Amino acid sequence: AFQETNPPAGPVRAIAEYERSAAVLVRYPFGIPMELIKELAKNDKVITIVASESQKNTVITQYTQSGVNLSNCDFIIAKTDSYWTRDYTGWFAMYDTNKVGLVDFIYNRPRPNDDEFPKYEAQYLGIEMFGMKLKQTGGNYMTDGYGSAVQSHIAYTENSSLSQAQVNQKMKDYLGITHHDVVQDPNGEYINHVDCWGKYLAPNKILIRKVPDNHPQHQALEDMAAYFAAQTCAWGTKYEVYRALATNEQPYTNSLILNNRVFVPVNGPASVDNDALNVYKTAMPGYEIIGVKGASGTPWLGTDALHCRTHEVADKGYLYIKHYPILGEQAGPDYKIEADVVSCANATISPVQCYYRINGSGSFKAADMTMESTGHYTYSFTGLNKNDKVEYYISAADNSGRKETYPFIGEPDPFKFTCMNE
Ligand SMILES: NC(=O)CC[C@H](N)C(=O)O
Ligand SMILES: [Cl-]
Ligand code: NA
Repeated sequence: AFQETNPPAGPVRAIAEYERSAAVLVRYPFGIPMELIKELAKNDKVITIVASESQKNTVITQYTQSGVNLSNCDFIIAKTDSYWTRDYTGWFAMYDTNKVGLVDFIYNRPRPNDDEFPKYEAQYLGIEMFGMKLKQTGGNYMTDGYGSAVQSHIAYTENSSLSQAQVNQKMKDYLGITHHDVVQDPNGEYINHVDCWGKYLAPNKILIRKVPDNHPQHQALEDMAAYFAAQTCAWGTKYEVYRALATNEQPYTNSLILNNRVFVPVNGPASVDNDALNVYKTAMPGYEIIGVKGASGTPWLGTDALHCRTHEVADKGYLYIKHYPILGEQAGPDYKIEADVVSCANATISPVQCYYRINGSGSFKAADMTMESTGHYTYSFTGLNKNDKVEYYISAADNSGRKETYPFIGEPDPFKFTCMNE
């Protein structure tokens, strides 16, 4: 039976895919090209699931043949049914102020070895695991990191003995989801996973598939894009909605955000791939976008591509910056920013800075933020005149060697506001 547990001690907050990742999880026998594993292992830790010591040795030889950086490769020995690590591996959440935990669930497939796998993931990472008794799949889940999550309708229809209030309450208790947005899938295919048509790229940005006017799903996808563009996001502005045109069922929304890199599956034509990559680059300033060709033996599909066959792994020692930015026209008369910073590594934080620029003058300048109370840092912009333009971002570091900015990418994409008070 599924191992349901109590939920984590609160407050709880699900970690978004665009927050720091300490690794990426993949599985052998493989469903991804070796070129992707090589690109991943250049800068990130790759954890490969294998069934035995013998399969570990087989994978090390294949990685060596392909020129993969073995110093960034680790293994978990566990039986698995499939390579869809997106769908059956555990979900990450912060809880109890400064801890990172794993959330297990009932995988919505008759794949009992995949379903059992999250306990091995939590044991490898040395983190606690909580069992949320819902039939779920990670491909059908995404969070903004501020309490919202989007899922297709199967989150309710595959949990039909529970009311929507009961399903919503489990997402609140185990993942800190205060808005569980369960929508009718707009894609007209069997899988009903959000990652085949939608992807948060930041707390204020969402990518939505677009198809030609006469495609049968055209209006459902336009309605979905208009729904996000019409509502407020976690940063108080309306969502920025970006569109990836699939002229022929290319899975352009099925990308992986891993730290400052974005891996986008491409399967042509080349000009249409370039257009899709340039949407990601436009939406995500400062990120490095990589178009990834599929493996010939396990190609990318419209309903199953790169995001489906990977899962980011959160940092157990995450240096977490919580910030609601000051954006756009600001009435004033005060312009005060606040950021909460917590070290899940239990390391002393020093320094916490605001990097800023006024009216585009010179370079960004750092100012130390004031620690008002443990983990709560503030900064007031002084001497600002009407119509002054401010660019800023947050930086923090701790004694474990971690360094983080808010927004994630830092200086390439600062927050901006205009002073309106005289
Ligand atoms: N995430 C996926 O692409 C899963 C595909 C797989 N064939 C399934 O339906 O389970
Ligand atoms: Cl049921
Ligand atoms: Na499970």
